[PDB]
Amino acid sequence: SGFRKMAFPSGKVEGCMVQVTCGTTTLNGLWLDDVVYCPRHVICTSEDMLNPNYEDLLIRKSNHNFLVQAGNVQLRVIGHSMQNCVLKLKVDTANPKTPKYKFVRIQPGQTFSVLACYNGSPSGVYQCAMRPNFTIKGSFLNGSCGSVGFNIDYDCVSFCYMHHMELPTGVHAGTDLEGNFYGPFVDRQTAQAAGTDTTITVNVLAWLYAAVINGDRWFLNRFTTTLNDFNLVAMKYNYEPLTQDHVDILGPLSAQTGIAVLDMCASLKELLQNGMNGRTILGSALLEDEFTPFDVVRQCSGVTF
Amino acid sequence: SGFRKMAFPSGKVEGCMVQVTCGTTTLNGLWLDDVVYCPRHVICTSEDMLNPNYEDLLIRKSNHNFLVQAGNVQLRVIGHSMQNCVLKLKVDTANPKTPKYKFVRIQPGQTFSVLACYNGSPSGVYQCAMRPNFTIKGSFLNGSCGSVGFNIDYDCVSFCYMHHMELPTGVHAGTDLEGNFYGPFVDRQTAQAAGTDTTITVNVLAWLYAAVINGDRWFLNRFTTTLNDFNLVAMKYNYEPLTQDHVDILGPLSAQTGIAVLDMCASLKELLQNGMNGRTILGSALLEDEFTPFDVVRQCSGVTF
Ligand SMILES: *C(=S)NCc1cccnc1
Ligand SMILES: *C(=S)NCc1cccnc1
Ligand code: NA
Ligand code: NA
Ligand code: NA
Ligand code: NA
Ligand code: NA
Ligand code: NA
Ligand code: NA
Ligand code: NA
Repeated sequence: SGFRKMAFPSGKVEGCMVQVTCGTTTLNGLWLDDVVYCPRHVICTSEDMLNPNYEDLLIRKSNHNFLVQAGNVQLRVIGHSMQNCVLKLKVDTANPKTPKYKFVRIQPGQTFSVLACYNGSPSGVYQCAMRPNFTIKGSFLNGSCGSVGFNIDYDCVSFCYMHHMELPTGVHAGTDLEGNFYGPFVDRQTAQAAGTDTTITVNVLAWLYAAVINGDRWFLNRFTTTLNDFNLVAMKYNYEPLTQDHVDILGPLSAQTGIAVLDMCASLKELLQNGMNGRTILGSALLEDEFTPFDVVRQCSGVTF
Repeated sequence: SGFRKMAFPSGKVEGCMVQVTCGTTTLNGLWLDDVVYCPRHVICTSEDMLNPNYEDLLIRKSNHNFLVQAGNVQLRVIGHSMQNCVLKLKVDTANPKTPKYKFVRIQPGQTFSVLACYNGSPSGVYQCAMRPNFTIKGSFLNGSCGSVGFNIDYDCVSFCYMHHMELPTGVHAGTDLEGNFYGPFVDRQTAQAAGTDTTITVNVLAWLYAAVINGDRWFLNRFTTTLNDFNLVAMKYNYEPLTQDHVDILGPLSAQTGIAVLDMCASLKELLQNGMNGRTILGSALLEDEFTPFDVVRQCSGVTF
C-alpha cells in the first residue's frame, strides 16, 4: 500500500554518464559502446548561442578539441559527427558498463526517469512526463545539459530524452537520442512558444484507479457519462480528449477494480466541475497526470528490473 | 529552474541488494562486506506472525536454512546472529560492490531515498521523510521487506532505514541498520498506534524558500511575526513547534533570498489561516514538508555524488 512517484533504479545509466568539454563549455554525455552522445551546443560560446551556425562552428573543431572524461579515465576521440542536434563522438574504447539499450522516441503523455547530472556525475533521479506540448517540467541548472531520460524493462534500457534547454518560461526542452527535438524547439537562445499545455486525461484516470486500489474512494459517485459528454467537459478544462484507445489501455485497471471506465470518467467530471473541496487523493490536492496506466500496474503489482 | 522531489542515484545500493529465503518466506537483504542484513521476520511462518517468539524460532534454524542469493550467485552462510530486529548472516564472500558506507539513525523530519526491491531486485526509487511520529509514507507491497533507505554524500552511503512492516492504517514502519525500530513499533502483526503526526515546519519553510528561488512568490506578504506567535498557530494546525536551531539551519536560505526567517513564518501563518485559495506553489496545492533545508540547497546548487 502507498502510491509514490517512483523513478527507475538508475545504476545502469549512471555507468554511462561522462563529462564532455569543448572550448570552455562543459556538459554531460552518454557513453554507449564506443560512441559518446551529447548536445551539439557544447561547441557554442556565449556569443554564438543567440544565433549559432552549427555547421560552421563544428568545422572549426577537430577530434582533439573534444575532452571526454569518464571518472578520471580520459577517452580518446577518433571521430565526430553531428546528427540533427546531437554530437556523436567516436571514442577508442567500448564502455565496459554498456547495458542492453535502445533509443526510442516517446509519445506525449508517456513517462520516464531523468538522471540529472553535472560534470558527468549523477546528482539525482526523478520521474516525469513528456507534456502534450512536448516540454518537460524538470529540475535542471546550468551544466545539466546531456542529462538523459529513460525507461527500464528488466535488463533493457530505453533512452528517450536528452536535455538541451530551459525556455524563458522555466520549462525544459530536449531531444531524442537521434537529436530530433521534441516539439517545435530549436537549440538557440531565443523566445520560443510552447503550445497550450493540456492535462493527460488517461493518466489522470489511471491515477484515480490507483487511488481506489489504495483505499482512497471518497470521489466515487452514483453517475456515469459518455465519451462525447466527457469530452465536452475535457475541452473546457483543457484536458486531452479521451479516445477508445485510451479506454482500452485502461481495461486491466477497470477489470481489477470493477469500475467501468466511463463511471471513472463521471467521477473525474464531478472533480473537474466541483473541485476537490479541500480533500486529498493519494496525498495530492490536485489531479495528478504523470502516471501512465502501465506505471500504475507496475507499481501496484511490484515489477523489478 | 524547476524543483522536483528527487532521489539519490541508486546504483551504489543496487549492487548490495540480495534475496534471502528461510522456510517459505522470501524478502530482501543488504550485502555489505561479508555480512547480509535482513528483517528477522524472515524466520516467521504465517502462524508465528501474530505472536512470534523470535529467540525460539531462530534456534530451530541453522546456517544452511538461510538461502541467500545475489543475481544467480548463491552465497554460503557461515554464521547467523540476531541484533534487535535484524538478522546478520555472515557469508564467506565480501561483496565486491560494497560502497563506502556507514549506518546512521536519523532524526524525525530528516529525508532519505528508498530503493523498493522484490526478490532482491530493484523496482524503483523515491525520496521520503521520517514522519515526526516515526512512520514513513512509502510504497511497499508484500515481499518489499528489507528494502533500505539511505543518503549519499559524494562516495559515502549512509544507510538509515530497513523496511519491516505495514501498519493496519497503510503507513510503514521499520528499523535502523542495528535493528532498532524507529518509533514504538514491534515486529508482530498486531494493532499498533502511530502517534498523532505533525507537519515538519522547518521543511515547509525550506520549501517556501525553494519556491521564491524558482519565481513562485505570490504568497509573500507585508507581515512579520515572532517565534511564540508563530508557535501558537503551529499548535492549532498540528505543525512541529519551531525552535532557534530551526531558524539557524534556515540561515543560508534566508541569506540567499534576502527574506528573514520570521517574515517567511508570517507568510506560512497566512497560508495556514487562509489556505491557498486554489493557487499552487511549485506545482503543489498543499504545503510540502518532505524537503529539508539541506535538500533545497543541494538541489538549487546542483551537488553530485
Ligand atoms: C546546459 S549545460 N545549459 C542550458 C540549461 C540551463 C538551465 C537549465 N537547463 C538547461
Ligand atoms: C514484507 S516482506 N512483508 C510486510 C509488508 C507487507 C506490505 C508492505 N510492507 C510490508
Ligand atoms: Na544542442
Ligand atoms: Na513533465
Ligand atoms: Na522538448
Ligand atoms: Na541552448
Ligand atoms: Na523483523
Ligand atoms: Na514519509
Ligand atoms: Na518505523
Ligand atoms: Na511483520
